[PDB]
Formats: sequence, C-alpha cells, structure tokens
Amino acid sequence: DCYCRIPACIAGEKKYGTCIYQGKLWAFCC
Amino acid sequence: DCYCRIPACIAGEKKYGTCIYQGKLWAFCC
Repeated sequence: DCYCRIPACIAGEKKYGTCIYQGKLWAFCC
Repeated sequence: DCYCRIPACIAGEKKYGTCIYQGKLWAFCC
C-alpha cells in the first residue's frame, strides 16, 4: 500500500509523489 | 488508515490534506 513519510521513502519503497498533511511536505511511497 | 482519493473523501472520511501522484491532485482522506 502507499503511505506518506518524512523524510523519505525507506528501503524497499519507491517514491511516487508527495503529500501535504499537517502543514508539511511528505514523500508518497509505495 | 489514510488514502489519496479523487475526486473527494467519501462518506465517513475526513480530508486532512492532498496528494500529488501521477501528475494529478488527490484529497488525503482518513
């Protein structure tokens, strides 16, 4: 499944875009 | 859990922000 993460997608996840949540920018990782 | 949806969060979900994925804007819904 895909998740919003800060600072970055972790090992085994790939970045597909970004999220805005709680006034901050997150990586959208699947 | 939270998900990115187009056009909008559905009944029983609340919008907490947005996602950018595949060149489009999505609602971030929890």
